[PDB]
Amino acid sequence: TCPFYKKIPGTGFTVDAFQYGVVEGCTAYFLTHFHSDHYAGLSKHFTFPVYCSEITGNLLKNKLHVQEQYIHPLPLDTECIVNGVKVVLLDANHCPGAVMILFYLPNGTVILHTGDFRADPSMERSLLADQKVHMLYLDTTYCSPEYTFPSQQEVIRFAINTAFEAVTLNPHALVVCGTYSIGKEKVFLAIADVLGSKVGMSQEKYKTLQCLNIPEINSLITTDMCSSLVHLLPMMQINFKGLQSHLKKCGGKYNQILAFRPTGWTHSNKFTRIADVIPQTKGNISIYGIPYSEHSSYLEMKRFVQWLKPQKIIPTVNVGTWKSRSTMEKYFREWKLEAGY
Ligand code: NI
Repeated sequence: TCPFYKKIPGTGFTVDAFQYGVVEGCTAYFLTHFHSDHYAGLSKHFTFPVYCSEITGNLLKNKLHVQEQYIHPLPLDTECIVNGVKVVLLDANHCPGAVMILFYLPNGTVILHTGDFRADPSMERSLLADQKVHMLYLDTTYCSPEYTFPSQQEVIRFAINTAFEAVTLNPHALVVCGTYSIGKEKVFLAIADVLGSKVGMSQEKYKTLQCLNIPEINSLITTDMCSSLVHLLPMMQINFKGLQSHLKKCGGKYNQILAFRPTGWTHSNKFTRIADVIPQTKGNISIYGIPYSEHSSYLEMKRFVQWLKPQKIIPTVNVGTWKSRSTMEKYFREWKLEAGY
C-alpha cells in the first residue's frame, strides 16, 4: 500500500505515488522528476491530475504518452493554487525538470518535500528564506558521513582535460559516455564541446534530450553516429565486451576508446582524490568511473537541514531497514543538538 512518507497530511495530495493503483482519497498526484522509480506506473491510461514542472510535462507527453488534458505543468518560483492549497515548485539541483515542492496547509503548517535533490547554498536564497518550514520530507540517499564527493565543477574539469589530452595525442580515439536516465548531461556535453564535436546517440535518447529545454541543443547533439566522436551508449554496454563490440561497428574509423561511467558514490571516495583517479584498461580500451553526483553529500545535506531548522524530518530514502532508519534518526538528533533548534 502507499507508504505514509508519500502522503501530504491535510490535503488530498500524494508525491511520487503512481504504482499503487488509485490511492483512496487522492485528488492530485505530484511528480517531482522523470526518473523511473518515481514515475513508475504512469502511462497513456492515467486519468487523474498530474502536477509537475514544464520539462517533466514534456517527457510525460512525449515519452510516456500521457494525455495532455491530465498534465498540469507549473512554473517555478511562483505561488500557485492547487485544489484550494497554495504550492510553490523550486529547483531541486538534481536532473533536468526536477523540483522540490512547498505546501502551505490551510491550518498554517508549511511542508517542504525535497524530491531528489543535491543541496546547495543557493537554495538558502530562494523563496524558502521567507518563512518557517515545520515538516521536511528529505532525500536521504547519502545520509552517512563516509559519503564525500567532489563538486560537480571539479569532476567536469577532470573529464574535459582527460578527454582533450587523449584525443589530441591520438586523433583516431573515440570517446564514449554511459547513460540510463536523464541527468548528468553536463558530462557528455562538456566533453563534446572541448572536442568541437556533437554528441551522437540513438533516436530514443535524442528524443528524450529534445524534451529538456536546453539552450542551443540543436547545435550540440545528433543521431548521426559517423560524424560524431563522442558517443552515448546504454550504461549496460560500458564494459570491455560491449565496447570492443561497439568499436567493430565503427568500421576502422577509430583504434582506441576512452569511456566514462558517471557513477554515484563508490568506496574509492573514502581514499582517493579526483586528481588521482585511474582507469581500468584492456588493450586499446580505457574506462573511467567518475563520481558525478546529483544527490547531496552528507555535509551538503547537513548544512541545508541545519539552515532550515525543521521541527520534524521524514526520510524518503533508505527507509526499508530498521538499521538505516535508526542510524538516520541519530544523525538528525546530532544535527539538531549541534545547531540548537
Ligand atoms: Ni532521481
